[PDB]
Amino acid sequence: ERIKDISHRMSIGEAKARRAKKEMVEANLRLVISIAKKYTNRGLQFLDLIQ
DNA sequence: GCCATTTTCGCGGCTATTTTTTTACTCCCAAAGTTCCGCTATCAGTTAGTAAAAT
Repeated sequence: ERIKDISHRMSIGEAKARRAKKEMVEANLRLVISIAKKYTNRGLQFLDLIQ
């Protein structure tokens, strides 16, 4: 019972942190693009710089 | 649901001989793996010397 409770609490915490981190990343994708716009034509393509 | 019209896809001669191209750009630090010089030590090859043999 105790290990099951600990596992459920840990899984919930990791899921919540992962969701929040995903929200932040999806919000700032546009900042990533704005930064990567300035390093084109240096051997890498635009999408590689974005990733 | 067939009849026509618009959209891709692939093609357009053979041999020679003369000749390179070119934009775009942080830094620092600590930690880790690699190299370059120097020394050692062993083995194998080469060479000098001397005895053994033959004339």
